[PDB]
Amino acid sequence: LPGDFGPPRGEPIHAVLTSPPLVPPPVNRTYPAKVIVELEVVEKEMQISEGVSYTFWTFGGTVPGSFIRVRQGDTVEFHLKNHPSSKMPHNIDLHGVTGPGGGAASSFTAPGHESQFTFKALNEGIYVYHCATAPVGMHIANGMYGLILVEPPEGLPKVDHEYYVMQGDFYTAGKYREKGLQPFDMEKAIDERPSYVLFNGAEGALTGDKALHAKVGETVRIFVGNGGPNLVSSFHVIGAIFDQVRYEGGTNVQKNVQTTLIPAGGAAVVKFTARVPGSYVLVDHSIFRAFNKGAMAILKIDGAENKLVYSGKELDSVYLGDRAAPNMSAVTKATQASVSGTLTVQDQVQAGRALFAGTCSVCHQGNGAGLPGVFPPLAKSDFLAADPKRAMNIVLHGLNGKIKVNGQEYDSVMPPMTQLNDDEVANILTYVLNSWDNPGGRVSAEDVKKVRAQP
Amino acid sequence: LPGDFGPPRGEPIHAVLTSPPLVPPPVNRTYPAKVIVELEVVEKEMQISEGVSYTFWTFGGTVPGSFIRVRQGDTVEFHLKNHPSSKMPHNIDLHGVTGPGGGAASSFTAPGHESQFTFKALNEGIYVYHCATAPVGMHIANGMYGLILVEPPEGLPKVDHEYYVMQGDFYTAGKYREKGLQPFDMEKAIDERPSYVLFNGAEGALTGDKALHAKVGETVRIFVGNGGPNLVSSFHVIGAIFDQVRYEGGTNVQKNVQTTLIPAGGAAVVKFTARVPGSYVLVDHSIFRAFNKGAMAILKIDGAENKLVYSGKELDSVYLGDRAAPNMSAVTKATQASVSGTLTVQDQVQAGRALFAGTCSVCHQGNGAGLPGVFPPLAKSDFLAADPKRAMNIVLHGLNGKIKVNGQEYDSVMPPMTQLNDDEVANILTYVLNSWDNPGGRVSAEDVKKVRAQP
Amino acid sequence: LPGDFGPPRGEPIHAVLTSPPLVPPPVNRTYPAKVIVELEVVEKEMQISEGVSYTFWTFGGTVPGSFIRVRQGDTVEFHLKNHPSSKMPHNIDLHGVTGPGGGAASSFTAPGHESQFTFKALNEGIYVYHCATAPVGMHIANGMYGLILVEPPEGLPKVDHEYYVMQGDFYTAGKYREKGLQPFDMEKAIDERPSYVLFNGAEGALTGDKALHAKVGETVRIFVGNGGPNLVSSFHVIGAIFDQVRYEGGTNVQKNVQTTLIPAGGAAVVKFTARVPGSYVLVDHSIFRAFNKGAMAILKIDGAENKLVYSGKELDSVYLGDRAAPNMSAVTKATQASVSGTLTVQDQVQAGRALFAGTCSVCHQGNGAGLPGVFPPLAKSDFLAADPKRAMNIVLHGLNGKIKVNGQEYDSVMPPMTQLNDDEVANILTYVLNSWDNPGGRVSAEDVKKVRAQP
Ligand code: HEC
Ligand code: HEC
Ligand code: HEC
Ligand SMILES: [Cu+2]
Ligand SMILES: [Cu+2]
Ligand SMILES: [Cu+2]
Repeated sequence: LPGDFGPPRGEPIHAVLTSPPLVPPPVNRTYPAKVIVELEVVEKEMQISEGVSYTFWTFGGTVPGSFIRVRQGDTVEFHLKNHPSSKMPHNIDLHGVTGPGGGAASSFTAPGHESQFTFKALNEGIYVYHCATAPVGMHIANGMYGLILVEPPEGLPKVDHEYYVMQGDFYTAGKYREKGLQPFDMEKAIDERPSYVLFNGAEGALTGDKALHAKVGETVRIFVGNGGPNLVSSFHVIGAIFDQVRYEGGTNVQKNVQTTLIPAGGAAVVKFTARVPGSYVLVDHSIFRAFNKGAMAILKIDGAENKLVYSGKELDSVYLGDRAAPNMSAVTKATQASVSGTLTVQDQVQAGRALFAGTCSVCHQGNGAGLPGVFPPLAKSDFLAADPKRAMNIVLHGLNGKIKVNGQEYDSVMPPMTQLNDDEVANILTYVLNSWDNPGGRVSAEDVKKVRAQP
Repeated sequence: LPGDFGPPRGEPIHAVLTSPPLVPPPVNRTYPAKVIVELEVVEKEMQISEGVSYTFWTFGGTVPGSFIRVRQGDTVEFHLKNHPSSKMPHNIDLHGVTGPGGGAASSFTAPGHESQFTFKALNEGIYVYHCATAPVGMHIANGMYGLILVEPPEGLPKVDHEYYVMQGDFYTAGKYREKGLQPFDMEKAIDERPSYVLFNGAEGALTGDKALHAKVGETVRIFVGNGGPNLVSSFHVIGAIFDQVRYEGGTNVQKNVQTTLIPAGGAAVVKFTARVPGSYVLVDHSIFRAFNKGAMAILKIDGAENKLVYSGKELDSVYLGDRAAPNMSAVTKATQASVSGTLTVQDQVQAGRALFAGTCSVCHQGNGAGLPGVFPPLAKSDFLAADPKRAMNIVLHGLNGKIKVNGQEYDSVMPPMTQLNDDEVANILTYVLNSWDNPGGRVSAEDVKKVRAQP
Repeated sequence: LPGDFGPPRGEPIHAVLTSPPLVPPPVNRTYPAKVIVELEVVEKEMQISEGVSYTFWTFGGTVPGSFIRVRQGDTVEFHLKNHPSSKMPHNIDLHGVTGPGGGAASSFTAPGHESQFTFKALNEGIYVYHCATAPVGMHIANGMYGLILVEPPEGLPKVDHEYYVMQGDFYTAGKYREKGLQPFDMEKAIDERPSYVLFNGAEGALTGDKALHAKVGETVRIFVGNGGPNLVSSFHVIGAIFDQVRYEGGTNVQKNVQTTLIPAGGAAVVKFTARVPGSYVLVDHSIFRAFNKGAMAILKIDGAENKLVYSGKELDSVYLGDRAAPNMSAVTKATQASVSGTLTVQDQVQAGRALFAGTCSVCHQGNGAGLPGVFPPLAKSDFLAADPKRAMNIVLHGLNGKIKVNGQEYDSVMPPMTQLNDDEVANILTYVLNSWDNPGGRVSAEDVKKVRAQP
């Protein structure tokens, strides 16, 4: 058979698995081994977005699952354990396995049990693994996917950094950024209408202070999976080009491309060389996914500028929106305080500050000053202070026509922003009221609910 | 011109067309010929799923249409006939034809008529053909697509088996598995929301006793089309790898890939080598299509196990669900009996048995025993017998919280299964009631309709 | 760095930009230059379809934006100006730029202002540029995308024609062909449900008298972009094959393919050789886009027939529908007349004539004669004249069963055509009434609204 280098030699190796976005070290090995893999399924609530909880089903406690790294020709003894707290049974299908179900039948595992099967890794490449338990779509949509790398016998070329990034589409009963513990929504899933499309299982998993890092000059390899369940990723890097893209274990390698399609359940290895400092955005270039549903990740490059290659500034909230900042933890706090019944004005102000970036500042500015005659000010705005209910209606329904603000005429259009949730509108408005010599006070989510319901 | 090998020589050849999943034999020919192709359009009702009828519009009585096999450089005389029973006019656009419409204008054919045009096959490759009659989307969605192979002059490499598989997306007024003659739904089609996504024009067309077959060691070529009309297939083989994938007549060939995107109206040739016995699943790896809408087909490999490559078991209902069995003909029977007004308890029991596999057995087991403390039993269940209306509500709406069943406490979650149709719920429950020393009786679809309608 | 050929030499060059579907001439240059690009954003209403207006946001007054053509190694000084009449701020992200945001942060530009940044063009290839201003999806969906070509240092191979074609998906509050100024619809956009999918920013932008042109024998290069924001194009040429397809600046080139996937925000260069005369259709082969939402463009080839390659006729309304004609300007006129309150019978007749092609003529014929016993006549139809309200209901709801028309029995099915708008139905019926010795008179959109509303 291809990839057959004999029986395993040396000692049995207990595989070291890593959580995203990190990868285990190169196998660095000239002989085939028996590799023992132990993976445990855990079902648990985590934050899919700030103040938004979801019950994930995970291989190893993360979405995506633990990264597994072996060598072509290895004999893999795969142990799957299903944690006693689990409610569902689970199993695994690994792409790149040669045999029925990729492991599915022999890895079937009830809560509190363990299963094992053995396989030879005949096929070199980067491969998706996922759960394979009826209803399969439900399991994958709850986060049951990861990557396994089968290295070529001589290993991969050395690089300065290796990272692990995995897209997934998610289906919540609530709309995007609607707070609370969100159930899985089977209707949306059957219709291929995700509420969130994410890298590494949460909004902002790889933005701000959780960005990936490298330096000018260094090479970076990214192992990129698409767990689906349903979407095909127009996978793209903003501001750069991939030196190489290779799908699965495929013999073809594409070079110098910026945009590449990754099928549902597909995987690729991309190589990137850092040339100038700043933030490079990994996105699904089906744009509403990247900018309205959470499908963005940051590779942040540090080092000397090169004005002869690029004279411009680092990314900011104009493009990246509220993810230009280090985090939006103020939103989490304000949500937790709402639940507990201890929500203060300052909680709301801090949450609104986080949310105002991009969403409002793109026209009104970060300091609320506007641009005279073009964008009216929110700083010390007579128009705002004059009527706070009207301000709620402007955010929800937009505004057009001639207005006067601080003694100057505006005649333009503010688009409606109806997708904002009640709490986001309330927090943003509360931030504005308490900034820039505005009169203070607060707007509550419940005030916004009433205005939204009014015909 | 390219692919020009002179005028046709020898005798005129009447092309031998085959129905899916089979392919005509290699042309096996060193000279260009005049090839006469006769294809007849037939409009007819067939089963798109068990007890679910659809009026298909077909090239040659099948979906996909008859496979056409010629040699590059051949002069093809194409005859299209539209059966007198047809209500619509039809025509053909063949990909790989050099000329306006791929044949569309000259092949326009009213019911009871015949058309012909001639073309030279300049372009080697595997190509989609489809109907090209306004409204074009309606025709293609009713099943009017197939494949034509233009062999290279020396022919393709010899293999042990050649098969013909074609994906399509379908748009019914009813939901998935909703019984009866289902009309075409233009709204769903415009929205790209298929109710079914199928290989070879029906659920289970290529599963169970209709699987494709080969033996360990043999090579298999599959001609894979995507008729659409709308979907792009993340085409994938579970448990194996494609040695080669080649799109259309393209010069590039990809090797050792498991997952490949096939555009709407695209076609590929995949090669597969059987290495270990068992069932290999062809799927659209946009998962809800493969596991909720019918997009799965089986290549079943027979021969000696090889425990050094793979130690595990054959696929079963955990992964494949109700398609692990040879067929679900009991469902067809129970549906026909409902229509006729002769539905017996045993009809329902047999239909429910077919439907219980995967759908319920994944947690409750095939024998209904459950797993003590984890999954409650349906076998001899006091809880079930205690209240059959409640059992209907559990299937539709799920169940959580503490319960007692046969003197043991359970505290878990059964997800709702609201996508099940009234008859499926009724048949499944009737099967359960009449198995495992349960008290018998029956649930009717109409009982389930009332429970579903209750607020 | 790669693509570094030294500092700019010679004189500064002011880049010549072209509107679609044309391309600037080859740079024809052996040395790196400083190239100055000046692009102005204009927001304006244009016809997205006949009698249907949309407020586009454009780079240079067109959708797609002005084509930019430079050489690898050039130093580009990019000036973006935002026209004083603009309501929104805008910026640019150019694919192929090496640096954060592809230009986004430094090109941020308020109405009435100008920005500039400089970059070196290190990466050869065809690249999308688009606006990058929060909310990014809204800007791109309003038409803010184009192509930039970075030529290899030796330039591209000479061809006879070079054209510029760009797909986009659009989201209107109204349905397809619903008349009036249509607002942008954020809900449809988030859901990836376009109302229109177009080449070059309008239905018929490249059909009829606006087709692209070449002659038998000539080679044609097309620069093909997919601006999205959301859709992946199954990009296909009907009746031909691409000699070459190359994505972005990629080293891989595919040859002899007819169907190719272009990611959202991707771009390709296709080469085509004209072999026989007639109309070749560029489509997104997700069929409902091409035939129900406007995703078709025509390359019309003139020259001698070659009956040995293809014996058939030129494309007509059977396949192309109402776009087989030179234009549908009568529809624009009738819509303008409705708005002004001067709509005459002849306005309606001419608009209905344009709309009847394909939509009705495929079965009833262009002369309304039908086919005796198979398709009943609309020419001098007693059945039509007998009841005009019934005729309205037939178009909206279809017709089946036995009928008699001009003394002959028909027993067939006319499908419903409910997606037709009130004005289209009214105009079509008014055309029929006033043709072929029918009794004349007229149907108004308001008559059709009442019939449509009746239960
Ligand atoms: C894309 C531009 C844009 C965005 C984004 C935007 N605005 Fe505005 N906003 C405007 C314009 C323009 C007006 C004035 C409209 C007119 O002339 O009729 C306006 C008016 C207003 C007003 C009333 C006038 C004033 O200055 O007091 C308020 C309050 C306001 N915006 C708040 C917000 C808030 C809060 C956000 C975000 C949640 C936001 N806007 C987002 C452009 C924008
Ligand atoms: C994924 C797991 C799973 C699937 C699939 C599933 N069940 Fe259950 N089912 C359970 C669990 C767990 C409970 C107990 C819930 C609790 O503890 O509150 C349950 C409870 C029930 C009960 C009530 C308790 C009993 O044992 O009598 C019935 C009846 C039942 N299921 C029938 C079905 C039927 C019929 C199907 C399929 C149509 C099905 N279930 C599918 C997990 C499942
Ligand atoms: C795909 C076929 C097809 C298309 C498209 C179609 N028709 Fe028909 N039409 C028919 C058939 C068949 C009947 C007769 C149905 C029957 O036998 O019950 C019919 C019947 C009618 C009738 C009533 C009988 C008569 O001859 O007067 C009218 C009026 C009519 N069509 C108008 C139209 C108009 C207007 C259009 C387009 C807007 C249209 N049809 C599109 C096939 C078609
Ligand atoms: Cu699972
Ligand atoms: Cu047809
Ligand atoms: Cu813009």
